Amino acid sequence: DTEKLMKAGEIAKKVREKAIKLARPGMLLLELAESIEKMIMELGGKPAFPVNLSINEIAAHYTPYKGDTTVLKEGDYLKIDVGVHIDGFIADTAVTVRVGMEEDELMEAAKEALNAAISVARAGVEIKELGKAIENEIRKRGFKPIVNLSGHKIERYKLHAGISIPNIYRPHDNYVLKEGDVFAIEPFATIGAGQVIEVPPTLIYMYVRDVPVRVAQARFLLAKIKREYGTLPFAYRWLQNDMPEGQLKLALKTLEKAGAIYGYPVLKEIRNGIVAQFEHTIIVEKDSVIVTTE
Ligand SMILES: [Co+2]
Ligand SMILES: [Co+2]
Repeated sequence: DTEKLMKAGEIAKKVREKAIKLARPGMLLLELAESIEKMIMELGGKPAFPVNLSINEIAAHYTPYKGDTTVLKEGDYLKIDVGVHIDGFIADTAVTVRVGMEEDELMEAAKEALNAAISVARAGVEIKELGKAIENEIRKRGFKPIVNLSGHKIERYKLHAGISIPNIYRPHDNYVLKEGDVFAIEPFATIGAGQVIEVPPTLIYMYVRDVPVRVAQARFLLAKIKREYGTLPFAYRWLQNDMPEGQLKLALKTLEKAGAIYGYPVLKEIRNGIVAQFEHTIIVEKDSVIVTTE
């Protein structure tokens, strides 16, 4: 279904743009996310996942927690990733911002990557064409694409769904773009290496599997998890009050170990090189594409 998808787009769109506006030095991340997640629900959206406010060397998979006194300092490169869905049709967008400052050529690189990528996409294109297009844009400005962190196919209630949209030309990325395919195209660019690493904390999670749990407490959480969130990612923070202190963190850890949920840790540039990201969701047509998030 297109329109549902398109609506998701429209909202992701505005919500993003508003997030840009709020993003000044001193602004509390926690607050920001909360504003952003609200404005979604306001417009008749629900999140596809918590807003990912990632700063600098941090590349993805940061979304704050209650007591997260992270505030933006001027000159910080802020990645904003915003998820919205409408009966499970997803729009997924992301923009880098350098706080209280103008567009940097790091930012330019990622941005033009996306555009270039959109440009060459049509039904019947081989994925690598978009790879090359992005590789090209970033290297050519003296910069390094992040190679293990890219776009991805999208489906109904499926944020990542088979096929990645790489930021490098590789010769056996041959998936031929079907007409109707939905896809996030995220280029990341960097001054460091082009390679990211898992580091704690682990702040986003996902229901993966109905498995049985020994401990009463965790089992009831898994119910509230499936109920309020299903197959979509959800922040730590959305669950916070419901329990005592580290009683939640633990309960979450018990569930990981059991195989019921997965924990998305925080991705950081291998060499703390600063990182840029722009993503649009798109949909394929014979001879062009719909850009759900402009
Ligand atoms: Co995303
Ligand atoms: Co994404």
